[PDB]
Amino acid sequence: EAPNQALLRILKETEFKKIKVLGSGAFGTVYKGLWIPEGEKVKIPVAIKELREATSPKANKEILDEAYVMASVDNPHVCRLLGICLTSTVQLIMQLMPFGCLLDYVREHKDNIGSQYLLNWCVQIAKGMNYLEDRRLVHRDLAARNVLVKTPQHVKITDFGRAVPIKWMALESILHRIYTHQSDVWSYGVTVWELMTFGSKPYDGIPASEISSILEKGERLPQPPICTIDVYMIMVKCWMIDADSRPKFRELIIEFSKMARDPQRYLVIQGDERMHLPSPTDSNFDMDDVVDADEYLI
Ligand SMILES: CC1(C)OCc2c(Nc3n[nH]c4c(Cl)cccc34)nc(-c3cn[nH]c3)nc21
Repeated sequence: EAPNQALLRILKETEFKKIKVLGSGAFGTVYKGLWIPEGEKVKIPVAIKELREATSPKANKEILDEAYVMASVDNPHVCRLLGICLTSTVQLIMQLMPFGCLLDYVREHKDNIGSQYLLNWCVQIAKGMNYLEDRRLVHRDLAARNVLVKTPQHVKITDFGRAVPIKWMALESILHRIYTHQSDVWSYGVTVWELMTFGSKPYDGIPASEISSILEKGERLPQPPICTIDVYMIMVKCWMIDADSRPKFRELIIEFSKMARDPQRYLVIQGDERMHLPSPTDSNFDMDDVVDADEYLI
């Protein structure tokens, strides 16, 4: 097939500064930083990832496989790699998404998330997913935790650089380890459910081993209180046994876009209209010569 002509950018350690830790886990440590190129008179807000501390040959392999996938994509609703740093332990550089992941965002800002935002996010996620489809790239781990927030009005898919989350998996994935663009549609349905419930845990309390039987019986995730039969029907469609019967991401873009034009007709949120999230007003944004990675291209 088509040669992958993507450019792998190597960044000098002296060109970027680590400000603070955003998160620390099994993957290692993620830092909030600033990338100051050569003498370009620009300061790019970045996120720097590093393999904890130790350097084992197999760990570097796994982080370079992520760099490969991340550098191979370019879409407004998909997270991209800015570059790699070849220190003792390899470092991944990517654009800073100041509001963190969507799952934490909806849990922490539920009292100000209106129907417009929820529906716009659904369009945005489907658009990224449709790009991943056009590029023949299957996510395998789509969930609200794997959707980063640039601005509350702009979200981007991440962690597709995996190519077990049973409660987000399609039936063919659990039983036969089948991962397709249609199995990502099921995971998308669970992601929408996560947003609509304002970050609730799917099948909370129920063990992972029982999920297979629950799904095979015909039981699915409940109708979120704010969901009209219109939105919920779409979620239900994503959770069908027949993968070809499930909607396509281009169908999901259209359907959610139709709904986003009259958001109060499709999502009933009490207190909606009087709700507002941080937007480019007063204090949305050193801080001199700062430019976003989306506007900086060499
Ligand atoms: C702390 C939290 C929310 O958890 C983990 C993680 C993460 N993981 C990454 N995955 N891939 C990355 C690359 Cl290539 C570079 C830098 C970070 C990552 N990335 C971010 C992030 C923030 N702004 N932009 C990316 N945030 C998080």
